[PDB]
Amino acid sequence: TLTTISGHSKDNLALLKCLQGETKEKEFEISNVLPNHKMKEKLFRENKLKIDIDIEKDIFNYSRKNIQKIEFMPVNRLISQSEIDGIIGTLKEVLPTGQFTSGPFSKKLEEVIGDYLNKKYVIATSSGTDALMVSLLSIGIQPGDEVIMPANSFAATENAVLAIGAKPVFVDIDHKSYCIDPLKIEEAITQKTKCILPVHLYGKQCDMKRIREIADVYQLRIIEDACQAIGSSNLGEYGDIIILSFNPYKNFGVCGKAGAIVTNNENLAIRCNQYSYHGFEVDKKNKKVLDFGFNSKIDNLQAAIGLERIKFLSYNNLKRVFLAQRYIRNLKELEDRELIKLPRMTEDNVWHLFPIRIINGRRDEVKNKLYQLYNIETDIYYPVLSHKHNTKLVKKNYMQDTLLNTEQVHKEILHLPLHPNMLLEEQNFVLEGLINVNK
Amino acid sequence: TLTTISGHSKDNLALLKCLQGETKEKEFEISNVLPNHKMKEKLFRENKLKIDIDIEKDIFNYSRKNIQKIEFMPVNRLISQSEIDGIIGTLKEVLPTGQFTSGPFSKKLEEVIGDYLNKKYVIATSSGTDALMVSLLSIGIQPGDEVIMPANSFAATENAVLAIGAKPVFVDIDHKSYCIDPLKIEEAITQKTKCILPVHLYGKQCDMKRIREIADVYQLRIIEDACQAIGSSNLGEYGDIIILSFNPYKNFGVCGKAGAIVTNNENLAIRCNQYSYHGFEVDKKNKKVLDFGFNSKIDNLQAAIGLERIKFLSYNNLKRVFLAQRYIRNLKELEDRELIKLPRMTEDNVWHLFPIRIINGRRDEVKNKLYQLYNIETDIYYPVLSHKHNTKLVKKNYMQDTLLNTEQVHKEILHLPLHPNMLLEEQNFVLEGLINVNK
Amino acid sequence: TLTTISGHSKDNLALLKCLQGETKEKEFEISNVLPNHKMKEKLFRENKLKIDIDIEKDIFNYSRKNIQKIEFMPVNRLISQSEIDGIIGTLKEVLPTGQFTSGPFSKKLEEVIGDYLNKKYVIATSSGTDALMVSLLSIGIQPGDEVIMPANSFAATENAVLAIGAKPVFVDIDHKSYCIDPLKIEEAITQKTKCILPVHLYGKQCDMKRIREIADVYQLRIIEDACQAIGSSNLGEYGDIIILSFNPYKNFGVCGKAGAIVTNNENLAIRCNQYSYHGFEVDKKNKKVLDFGFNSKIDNLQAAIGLERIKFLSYNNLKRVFLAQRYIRNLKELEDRELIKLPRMTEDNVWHLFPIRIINGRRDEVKNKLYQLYNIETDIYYPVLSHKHNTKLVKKNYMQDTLLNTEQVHKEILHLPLHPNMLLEEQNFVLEGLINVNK
Amino acid sequence: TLTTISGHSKDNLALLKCLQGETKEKEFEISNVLPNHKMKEKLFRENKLKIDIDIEKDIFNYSRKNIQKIEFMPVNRLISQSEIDGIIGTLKEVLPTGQFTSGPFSKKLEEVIGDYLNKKYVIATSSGTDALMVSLLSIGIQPGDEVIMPANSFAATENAVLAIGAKPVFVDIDHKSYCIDPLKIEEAITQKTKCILPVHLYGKQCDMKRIREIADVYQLRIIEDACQAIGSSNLGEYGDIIILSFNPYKNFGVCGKAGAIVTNNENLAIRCNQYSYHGFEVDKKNKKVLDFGFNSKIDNLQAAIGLERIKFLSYNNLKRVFLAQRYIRNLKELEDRELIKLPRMTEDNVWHLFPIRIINGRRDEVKNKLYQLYNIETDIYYPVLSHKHNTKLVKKNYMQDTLLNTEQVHKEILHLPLHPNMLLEEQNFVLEGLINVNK
Ligand SMILES: Cc1ncc(COP(=O)(O)O)c(/C=N/[C@@H]2[C@@H](O)[C@@H](O)O[C@H](COP(=O)(O)O)[C@H]2O)c1O
Ligand SMILES: Cc1ncc(COP(=O)(O)O)c(/C=N/[C@@H]2[C@@H](O)[C@@H](O)O[C@H](COP(=O)(O)O)[C@H]2O)c1O
Ligand SMILES: Cc1ncc(COP(=O)(O)O)c(/C=N/[C@@H]2[C@@H](O)[C@@H](O)O[C@H](COP(=O)(O)O)[C@H]2O)c1O
Ligand SMILES: Cc1ncc(COP(=O)(O)O)c(/C=N/[C@@H]2[C@@H](O)[C@@H](O)O[C@H](COP(=O)(O)O)[C@H]2O)c1O
Ligand code: NA
Ligand code: NA
Repeated sequence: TLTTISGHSKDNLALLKCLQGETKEKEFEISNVLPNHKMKEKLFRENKLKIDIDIEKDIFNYSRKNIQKIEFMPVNRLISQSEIDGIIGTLKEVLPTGQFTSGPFSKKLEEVIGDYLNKKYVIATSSGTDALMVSLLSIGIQPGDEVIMPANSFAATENAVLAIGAKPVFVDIDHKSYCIDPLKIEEAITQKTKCILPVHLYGKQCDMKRIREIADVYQLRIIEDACQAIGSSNLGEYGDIIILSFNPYKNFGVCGKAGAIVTNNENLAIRCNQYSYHGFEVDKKNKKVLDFGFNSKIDNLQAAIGLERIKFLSYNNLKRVFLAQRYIRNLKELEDRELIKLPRMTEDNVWHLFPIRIINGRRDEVKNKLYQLYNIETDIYYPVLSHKHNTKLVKKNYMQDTLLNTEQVHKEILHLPLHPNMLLEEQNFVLEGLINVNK
Repeated sequence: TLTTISGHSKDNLALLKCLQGETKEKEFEISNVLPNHKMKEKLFRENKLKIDIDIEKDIFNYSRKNIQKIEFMPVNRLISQSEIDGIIGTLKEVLPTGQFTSGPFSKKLEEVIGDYLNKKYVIATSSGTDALMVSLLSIGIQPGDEVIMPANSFAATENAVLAIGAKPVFVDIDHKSYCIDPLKIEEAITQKTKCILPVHLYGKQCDMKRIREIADVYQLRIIEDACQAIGSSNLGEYGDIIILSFNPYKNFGVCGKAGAIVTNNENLAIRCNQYSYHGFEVDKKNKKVLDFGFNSKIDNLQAAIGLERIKFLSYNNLKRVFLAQRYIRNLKELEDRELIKLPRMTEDNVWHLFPIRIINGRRDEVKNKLYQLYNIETDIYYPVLSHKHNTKLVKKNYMQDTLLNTEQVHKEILHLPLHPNMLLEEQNFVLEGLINVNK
Repeated sequence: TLTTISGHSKDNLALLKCLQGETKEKEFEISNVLPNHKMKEKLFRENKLKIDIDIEKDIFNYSRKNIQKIEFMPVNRLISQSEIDGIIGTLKEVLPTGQFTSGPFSKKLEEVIGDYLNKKYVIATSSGTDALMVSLLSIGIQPGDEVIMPANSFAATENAVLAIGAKPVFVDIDHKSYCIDPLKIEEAITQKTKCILPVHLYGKQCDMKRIREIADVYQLRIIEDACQAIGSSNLGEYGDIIILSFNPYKNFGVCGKAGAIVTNNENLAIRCNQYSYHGFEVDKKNKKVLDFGFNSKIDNLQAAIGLERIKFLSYNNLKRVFLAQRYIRNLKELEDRELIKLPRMTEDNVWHLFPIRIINGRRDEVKNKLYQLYNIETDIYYPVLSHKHNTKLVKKNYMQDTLLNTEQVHKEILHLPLHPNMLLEEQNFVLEGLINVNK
Repeated sequence: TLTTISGHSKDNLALLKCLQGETKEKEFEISNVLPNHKMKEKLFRENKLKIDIDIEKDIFNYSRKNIQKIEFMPVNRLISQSEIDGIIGTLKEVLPTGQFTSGPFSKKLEEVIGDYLNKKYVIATSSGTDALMVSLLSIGIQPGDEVIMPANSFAATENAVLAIGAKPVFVDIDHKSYCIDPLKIEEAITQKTKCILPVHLYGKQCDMKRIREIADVYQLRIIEDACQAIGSSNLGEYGDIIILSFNPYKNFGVCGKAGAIVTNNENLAIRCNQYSYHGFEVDKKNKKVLDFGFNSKIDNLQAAIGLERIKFLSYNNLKRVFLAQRYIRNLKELEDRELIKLPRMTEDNVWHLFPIRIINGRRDEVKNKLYQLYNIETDIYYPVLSHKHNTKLVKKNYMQDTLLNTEQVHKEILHLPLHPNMLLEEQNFVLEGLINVNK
């Protein structure tokens, strides 16, 4: 039996189970899309999987290194020499052209992203925040319009709504995935609601079928904040517009800020294109057709960088899945003792961030001791809920919000270091620290 | 007498006069600031002016090259090999740090810009448009507030006002500089005015002393749109906030989008710093103190590129001034014949764009024949005035606006090719075509 | 314990042992001297050793590249693109100065070399041969004086002695290191002896403590030919003068001919400076104080090139040690079988060349079959001993010389390809041919 | 009548007389040899002399510049940006080859030089000094042999003879050209004399006819020191070997040290080739056929530089002749008043240095006042005669030497700044100082 690896999360998990022998029924080929470039070079020979693949030594370079300390996300580790070499070579081609803002590599990256997402229209933007603001204006959001969203995302999700004058309406998360609870959304719908803005937090997709069911009944749009979820299988099937970020810390990043708007909806795509560049008619600069717009297309220079770095996407995502499975398998004893709750392996998760829950009040102690006693940095994404910031807006509009689940989970969440060029020895050091602090 | 070349417009003009023998007892030294680095290596030795400089042959590489056509702004010509080699060098240093968005080059570029503008506080941003939006919010603009501005700037100026819900109030330009007429500002002030937004159009400064007199009487803020005017002597002396753009077409540009907010006002600088980065407290990521903000700081990668390219700013500004003077001197007869109006040489102008006025209704014919008969591209920055776009906003709010001078000048203006890597042979081709089409 | 990497032989061996995990709980910082520039960039982060270094994959770029032949020293492989980019950068600074022979980079390189060798005085010369000629004059060599030296060096060593009219007196090598046998020196001393000229052949130091013991008894000077040994720890400790070569094939080279004279002795340094420039008093051009001299200082241009290329010296020397250790370890079975003798790993060797001995008279067969059958070039440095040339000098003076060890070793020696930009795949191709030809 | 400009001194004088209108009946073409490249590009169109040549403005960029001070030979002025651009261009092709000592550009430069000199054999060397020493060894000079030479050359001439153990025998110069008096040579021949070493001092050729007549009678070689005289018509007609220097201050220089041996004598040329590289058989490295040799071939990198710089030779020599004529015409009055003696214009002089004689004891006064009062540097090439250095050799061997005309001339000689990129305003400043100090 034969699977063609598409570069997305489902097939990465299927390949991993093959690499580990949890399966032997299956043979693999790999498609020639750009996000598969590195995986194909590293793990395949003549479109056949190499026979002698040692995940520990060949993919993670395991060599019994002695570790002294763990930073959560050392940004030098997120880019490889291979990537740098490719970036320098492409920039030697782009720089003499003098096209750094407008240019032909933006269109190419838009097409690559459009193929990878199976979506007809892509507008590459100067950031995921800008993509979200432009997308909200394209569906007609006016000041005072309400947008339903969770309260545990990065500040950008709420800020894009606020920047255009609209009003966040917070809904509680579910009990299993850190995502907006579909069963709480309907009761928060008012005559002012226009949009549901679910977040695929930490790289895990929301239950989009149920959210679409509700949005159709209420004739609401869905804009999906997928800034942490590139590569997740079937991303965007039910959404009107899907928002990506290509910030450098994302699973796929450029070398600066960038993002994208993705849709099948031609009218919405056209309005996005106009809003993202000053309100001008597309291809008629200086001639406004919308009342205003932003200076929010991607830079040609970053698009060219991104066409190099996206070559590593499926492979780095495969490394993330392996790391996550290792945390799950090696921390299971702490969950069986009912000290922590672990994520479960699912076929949609791309493991941008790896959350655990430390229960019965111990989270701060565990995080503090990991750092002070074992020199392990862990982090909390994010440290303040949307309805709890020290702001005039919160004091004026959000003091009556209670989000029971979100608030309880927030007292328990802790993120563990997980990034694709981490060493297995580094993960072992984290694993030993977590076990030892819970003894 | 001994003068230090500071890298700004006044000293560049004095240097040009000395190179050309219009002043005699003049020694020069060159200040060792980054924007002078190229001028110091090309024209100075032992901190004195080289004796053997020939402007036409050494600065413009005149060779009697044969020219067959002229493009207005071929973007490959705006960056030199020397700049490219330096940009590859600094990319090799920045890329392995993995610092692409936040980073240390952003702070250094802010310090360089603060030194060159003699201002205490600089927030480097993701574009000049973003700089303008943030600055407007920093002075307290709320939806419905009015901003007094001209109607002949690039769309970005009005768009920044509109995107935060404010209302442009358009005032006519003066009769001599394409800038907002100070004598028409006061009658446009209402209870809703919060800011005057003069634009230093084409590289020429507005009459800021008069505008400040009015602003002080009405206790109004001034935000100066200086996106075209970097290098202009005494820029900002009377402004609360100055906006710069480092778009690649500007007199100084990076290799993508960027800009800056410059101020001596610490309160405004702090608010700018918070609104440019999600409303977070300064250095307190994910902890909001303002109600929202944007994702609008410069990319560290672009700051590094800008620290390399700004080395060319004073030298490129000097080449622009010489080109401008050459147009003025060689087209004098067409003005004496009352066919065109020429700019005047002034100490503040950095000649981002070179406007002439074709009078007696001939502008369209001169533009079209220059291209179709003489193979010379000219342009009109900008083709539609702010109150004349076919937008809902204009149809609803601006149909009674009459800006007599702006509208009359708009029928006569034409921009001639002017960019610092032009050949004098290319400028000669322009000049001959302008003379011939006006026989 | 913390060790500062100095960039010399001994600390490179300690660093390689740490990287390979032959020591534990060694931490490293790196000295900020110019010869360590590349090693600091590539291997350290915040003045600590990077945790994620994989020698084969990151330092040698191993990719299982297919190899079909091996050349011994392809000169295009001795210089990297990084070096070229830096050389072009510094040529852009030096060329407009017009300073190409005399100039300030020569001084800077003399200071760098003096700091690296821990010596007070450095005269940078036009070649190592010139450095040795000048040095011999500086210690007072007159025509007819004898200089004790080995017979297995490059011809330059004997040529410098002969060019000033002095007489080589050849002494046999020891049985373990290719270097002059200290126990054979005293018997060759006559009333004419003025200098002992040991050669640190192939990168390995001679036994300088014992040679100094003899020299002191007989009031002899020692000039050390260290032209192959830059970076060897404690070089020069017992020598009056040390000679270096910066020819492009050395462990550190420029892009042309250059070398240096290094000494703590101010009298000799002054006389070297005088003889290396026409016999002129120091800084007194055209005014002789010595009877004559040569035109033998370094070119300023080569000195500037040297300041760029030397940045790679410690890293390239580290790579050479790894390559040497891999030959020793992978060829051990052939020494066990009594087919070959291998060098030992020692803290002083910088591995400019990698000698083995092929015993039982098989050297010529193995060399020829490695080439003809296996497409591997090896070489013999040097093919003719000093007393065995068909020259009038040899036929008149050296026909009674018997140098038993030198002659026997000369029948067995064979150099294997070894240069820092070799691939490990290329070294594997050499290893396989050597194993195979000795089946 | 039609002349084809060959690039040598005679045709340059002819061409100068045409550019000035002192000849009417003469048409010019120019040959396509490398030393004519810049003159052909600058002054010709389709192998015809440009109609419109203004020597002052087109060749000297005369622009009524205001001069403050004169340095005798500022080395930054000896290289043009055109040359620098070409040098960077050729090194971008040379550096990746890794051929920096041995290489193919050396052979090309030898071929260009042999054609320019009309000689069959050229050995490009690491300096002129090295060329001279190798040449003397090639004709069989042994320690104690005598070499007849003048006492007023650069120290290299005598040093090369001394360095190999031979004995300079000084002969007085003539009354008209600073060159060895042929009428005083024969009286200095002893049974030890082996060679006459005339020097083409300051760019002026010695009377080689009468010298060759003497050498034939006595079976002596002639080695001509032409290190200052490249471009001189009919150079080397009568000499066995002609020495060149390509030092960067010469009329043609590289960017470092280099020179050449030029001969028609194949036996000498072969011996020179061997002595210049360690005594090895040609194309048989490491196999000595001579007793010793040097490391004295040109660097391939310098040969590549020289192929770019020699493009400017004929044009720069033309500039020198104009400057020299201009000094002669404008100082004529001082010679008429019997205060100075001036050179006369001749067809062989390439004007490397411009000598005058200040008579009646005033030379020191004029030199000192020119510098103290007028900030004009002049110089004396050379400050000490060969038999007057305070060296042990002079005390032992040359105290009896009296060279009447040399010594008298030496009391009178002063050199005036002359280099091709000098400005005519600079030369005017020198002229004015010279007149004003002599009234
Ligand atoms: C769910 C979601 N929606 C929307 C967005 C907005 O996506 P941009 O507008 O493309 O960032 C984000 C972005 N999040 C990261 C953030 O997690 C942190 O690492 O900090 C970086 C910023 O860190 P630096 O400023 O140091 O790059 C942010 O990019 C996001 O995560
Ligand atoms: C007065 C003023 N205020 C404000 C602004 C806004 O400054 P950013 O936000 O930094 O651009 C500008 C910018 N203007 C140029 C525009 O002239 C044209 O060339 O088009 C480019 C855009 O061309 P590309 O998209 O091809 O870069 C613009 O950058 C400006 O000129
Ligand atoms: C021990 C000793 N002392 C003294 C010397 C003299 O050091 P320079 O005078 O600096 O070379 C040397 C030099 N040796 C090399 C030689 O090994 C060979 O590769 O050939 C090149 C010559 O090769 P090319 O001419 O192709 O560069 C020589 O540089 C030397 O090795
Ligand atoms: C007649 C004659 N023979 C022979 C020679 C020997 O020619 P190389 O061996 O090629 O120089 C020379 C050279 N002379 C100059 C000297 O004039 C002065 O400018 O000083 C420079 C040195 O100045 P720098 O060291 O600063 O380069 C010397 O090169 C020479 O002139
Ligand atoms: Na933006
Ligand atoms: Na030499």
